[PDB]
Amino acid sequence: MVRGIRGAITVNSDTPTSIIIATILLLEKMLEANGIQSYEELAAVIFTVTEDLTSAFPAEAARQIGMHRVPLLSAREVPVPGSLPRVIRVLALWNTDTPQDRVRHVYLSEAVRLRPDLE
Repeated sequence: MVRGIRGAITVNSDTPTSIIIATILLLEKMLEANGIQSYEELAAVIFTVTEDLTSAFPAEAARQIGMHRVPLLSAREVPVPGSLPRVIRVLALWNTDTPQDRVRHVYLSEAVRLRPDLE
């Protein structure tokens, strides 16, 4: 059984340190919210970035905190006019029996407004 975990975070400027710092806090928050203390049961982690972020790869931040053995891949998000700018999104594929409705998803900074749970 595989369960996806979603995260999203915004940054203020397209600079390498900000992109890396934002991604670190997002990943560690996604892990802590779901009680994952080890990287061994992540099948893969996929990142997307909006078009206005280009100075650093978000996967770089994942290697920094020691995910060297976790398969990573990054891509570009769709440039919908008026959409929230400067957003890094994460999809982590987690080997777990945890039910879909019990998995915790993490949205930070201005990305709070993207939460699918809000009515």
